[PDB]
Amino acid sequence: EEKEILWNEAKAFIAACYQELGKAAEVKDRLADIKSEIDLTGSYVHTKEELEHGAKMAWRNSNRCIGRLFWNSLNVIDRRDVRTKEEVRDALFHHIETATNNGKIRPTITIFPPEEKGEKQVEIWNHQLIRYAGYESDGERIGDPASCSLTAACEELGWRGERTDFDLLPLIFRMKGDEQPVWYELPRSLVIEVPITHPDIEAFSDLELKWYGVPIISDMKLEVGGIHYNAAPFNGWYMGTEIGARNLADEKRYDKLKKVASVIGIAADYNTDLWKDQALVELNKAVLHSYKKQGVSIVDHHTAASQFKRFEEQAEEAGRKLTGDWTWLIPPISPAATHIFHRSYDNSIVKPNYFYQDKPYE
Amino acid sequence: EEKEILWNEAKAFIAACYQELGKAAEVKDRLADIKSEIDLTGSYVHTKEELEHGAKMAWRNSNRCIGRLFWNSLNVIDRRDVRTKEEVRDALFHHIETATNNGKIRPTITIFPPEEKGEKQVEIWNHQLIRYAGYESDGERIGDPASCSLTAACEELGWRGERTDFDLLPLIFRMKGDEQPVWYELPRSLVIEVPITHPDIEAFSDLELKWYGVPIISDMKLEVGGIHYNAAPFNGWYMGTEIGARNLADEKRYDKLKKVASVIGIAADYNTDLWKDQALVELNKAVLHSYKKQGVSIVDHHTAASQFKRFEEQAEEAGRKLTGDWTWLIPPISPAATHIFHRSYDNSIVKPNYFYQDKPYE
Ligand code: HEM
Ligand code: HEM
Ligand SMILES: N=C(Nc1cccc(COC[C@@H]2C[C@H](OCc3cccc(NC(=N)c4cccs4)c3)CN2)c1)c1cccs1
Ligand SMILES: N=C(Nc1cccc(COC[C@@H]2C[C@H](OCc3cccc(NC(=N)c4cccs4)c3)CN2)c1)c1cccs1
Ligand SMILES: C[C@H](O)[C@H](O)[C@H]1CNc2nc(N)[nH]c(=O)c2N1
Ligand SMILES: C[C@H](O)[C@H](O)[C@H]1CNc2nc(N)[nH]c(=O)c2N1
Ligand SMILES: [Cl-]
Ligand SMILES: [Cl-]
Repeated sequence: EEKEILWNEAKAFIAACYQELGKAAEVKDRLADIKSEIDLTGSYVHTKEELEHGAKMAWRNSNRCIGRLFWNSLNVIDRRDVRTKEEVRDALFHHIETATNNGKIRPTITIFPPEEKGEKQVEIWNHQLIRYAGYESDGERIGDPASCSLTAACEELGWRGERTDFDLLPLIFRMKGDEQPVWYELPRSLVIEVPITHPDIEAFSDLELKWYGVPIISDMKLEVGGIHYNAAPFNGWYMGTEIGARNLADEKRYDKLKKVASVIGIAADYNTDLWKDQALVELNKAVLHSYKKQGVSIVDHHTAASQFKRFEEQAEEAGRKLTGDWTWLIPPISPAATHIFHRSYDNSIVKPNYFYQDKPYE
Repeated sequence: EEKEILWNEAKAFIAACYQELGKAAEVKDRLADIKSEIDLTGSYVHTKEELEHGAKMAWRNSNRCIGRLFWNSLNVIDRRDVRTKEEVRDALFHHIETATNNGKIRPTITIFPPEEKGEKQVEIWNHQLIRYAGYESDGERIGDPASCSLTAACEELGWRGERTDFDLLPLIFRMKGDEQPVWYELPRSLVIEVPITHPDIEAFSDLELKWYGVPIISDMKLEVGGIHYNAAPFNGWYMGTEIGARNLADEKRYDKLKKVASVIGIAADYNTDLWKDQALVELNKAVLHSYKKQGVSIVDHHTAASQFKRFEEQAEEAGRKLTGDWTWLIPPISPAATHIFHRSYDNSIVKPNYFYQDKPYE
């Protein structure tokens, strides 16, 4: 079954991919080569063109992603050649620097060797390459609560955080053949961060909030024609609400709304005052203003939705079915002000795609 | 099949209902009576206790309703005795007055005779008993665009609106046996309306916005143990966002956000300014403030969600499965600030329940 699952996926992927690249005539021979290779080796190797286009199709099929208009401009870095942890580390450093691009963020994915027989060659522990640590002890909470378990795992391995609210977690990954992951401190010169200020409320800086410029998801498996790239970190730029309405606002994250209410000079006493809503809007305004002021790429939820509308129109024009997850596409600030809220989406899963996988710790 | 569908529903309803009312011992005899009656007459008649509890269970099972905590306090008016249009009209007038209760709104349902063989005894045309007319002609738009088709149907029948933006539609319904519905102008003394002002922005009154106090849904079918009450208008009080974030804000409704932006003194030029979001919050603040100031019942979305949490806890304690429609339960303003956004709901349909039915015009 396992080898048969592989061939079926390979057949479906190669037809669709070559069809899109105008290479339909080459499908027959390529499929022949692939079948022999699966018979001989138990797997097959993608061409660079297949791998690149596979990564792009996977983004295009990501139901939960509002940013999909730009799927075809994904920058694909092929690192299937990596064999050592120094090579992994340096490829990750390189991804951070080239994706960041001095603030003009380039959507990028770095693809490491795929799983062999469900056996990982490189097992990444970080949820994102750049992420803040989190600590909870004796009632005391510091940093990002969502990082508590990885943070504890890093410290078990000899790392120590400074216990500010914004400690950068080190990169941490394990190589096939090692019992323990290794970790490396992020060079601060690689990491752009944005202090959060407000366009007209001077006191807002008293909160001393910041966030990192580039979100680089490093814990998802990219699947392309039956090949499982468990290690394939990718980035885009942020939609403002991810930071203002969730990372900084959620009670189980940085939980800043009451503090926001205070500095913008409103009472946080009555539900009917909609103080949480007002705080959310001002904090979200501050986040967009701060990123733009620093020349770091970001998109507001209105502009992102307008772009997504164009993505929908583009799918229809190309004769491709559109899939989407309504519950994730709607922004968490004023969702009914976007077209998304007022229509429905087929949440069917199409491959290539990005998938969750179990974490290697806990 | 039709008669068999009826008996199966009746059996399931009577068991559950009597079980809830501690009347389990009486199920056997009641079921016997019902079966004879279905055999003799092709239907059966609910007792007042069944009818009342059925209407309450139906509210409790309404997946899309955030207000369900108070299901058991529904005030049920039994008007199965109605035979004339004067009786219908007067029952509807009475419902408006007793539900409104000088502003201390009482959740109420008035239940008219049920369908016989899919044949309606009373066919209500209004979507709500109190609702504003809408007009579109020669590019000119007046009133509520969502009322355009019923408004045109009323005017075909000799009604004429004044063409303000807030014309009250007349009650309009048809009796079994008549080819044409009748219509009656709402007595203005029955209708509470709330002018929309803002707690600290004096200029907000320049917009001259208002809304009616009591939403009375008059176009849904109540189904209880296989009996179809197509005409059974019900009301609660408003959640503020229904008015501030949708009725007054949607582009295809009153579309007031740009005008709101102007009176609150902000530019409506840049998506990144989140002017729509800020306008939404201030308009929603104004709506809550205005209702409270006038002593008309209303709930904000934070308080409603907290109540809904208690409803969830209550279902669990009672050993009842909870059903819900996540996409409707989340409020359209700051949904991620409520617990609802962060969990999921089983959207299974349980009866008794309220259902859509085709409109009798167009
Ligand atoms: C170019 C700018 C992009 C923007 C503004 C954007 C925006 C978003 C947002 C707001 C989410 C929801 C995340 C959350 O609520 O936590 C999301 C989800 C997602 N995006 Fe994008 N995205 C972009 C680029 C990309 C790229 C380059 C990829 C991969 C090649 C990608 C794949 C995904 C996936 C897989 C998810 C779902 C993650 C999950 O299920 O947990 N996106 N995107
Ligand atoms: C007591 C105060 C109540 C509040 C605050 C409340 C709140 C709400 C809200 C906000 C909605 C969504 C409506 C929309 O977006 O257009 C809703 C839907 C609904 N409510 Fe309630 N509700 C209340 C009482 C009731 C009562 C008394 C009933 C019937 C006995 C009821 C049955 C429903 C139904 C059937 C829907 C769904 C309508 C549809 O599918 O279109 N609710 N409720
Ligand atoms: N357990 C792990 N990670 C982990 C640890 C703690 C918490 C979480 C929560 O993650 C699950 C969901 C997944 C989701 O993650 C954040 C996310 C996902 C996708 C896009 C974006 N935002 C962007 N603008 C972009 C980023 C990249 C391109 S665009 C953010 C929220 N939350 C995961 C694993 C490590 C290794 C394997 S699994
Ligand atoms: N076509 C008809 N009506 C009609 C006409 C124009 C537009 C619409 C749109 O209606 C569909 C959905 C249905 C939904 O209606 C508004 C609504 C439904 C339920 C609760 C509330 N809000 C409340 N707080 C409460 C009211 C009562 C108790 S709590 C509001 C929105 N929109 C219907 C019909 C007339 C007769 C039979 S069908
Ligand atoms: C339970 C619910 O499905 C869950 O909280 C989802 C809702 N929609 C979301 N949408 C986005 N974009 N991001 C999220 O983390 C979530 N959380
Ligand atoms: C298409 C989408 O399902 C639709 O616009 C829904 C979304 N959720 C909603 N939720 C509520 N409460 N009311 C609505 O009218 C809608 N509209
Ligand atoms: Cl994030
Ligand atoms: Cl309404």
